[PDB]
Amino acid sequence: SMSVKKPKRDDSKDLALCSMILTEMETHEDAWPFLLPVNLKLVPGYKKVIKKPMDFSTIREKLSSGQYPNLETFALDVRLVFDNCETFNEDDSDIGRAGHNMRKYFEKKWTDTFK
Repeated sequence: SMSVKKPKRDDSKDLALCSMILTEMETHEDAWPFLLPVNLKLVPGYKKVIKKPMDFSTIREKLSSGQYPNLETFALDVRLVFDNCETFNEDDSDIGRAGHNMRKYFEKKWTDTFK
């Protein structure tokens, strides 16, 4: 509350560390469904169904241009990528499997870097 603060957690490396995680997600062999925005002209149903499209290249541009206020807003966009994937793709599909794999990969790196 006013003039009452928990001890200050060092957040000065968070930007660099989120960048590193994102590089690791970009270079994973199962990243290919997620590297670029879904083409809304060429994928019927996407535009109407997926209210907030998100992809690694959009996260990278937001990250590089100071559009994440803190590391939690960064995590919320990464998770959005996978939540969108689960919304639109059957679990038993190459893309559906890719999303589950990448979400696992991300959640481990997140825990190990920050928790």
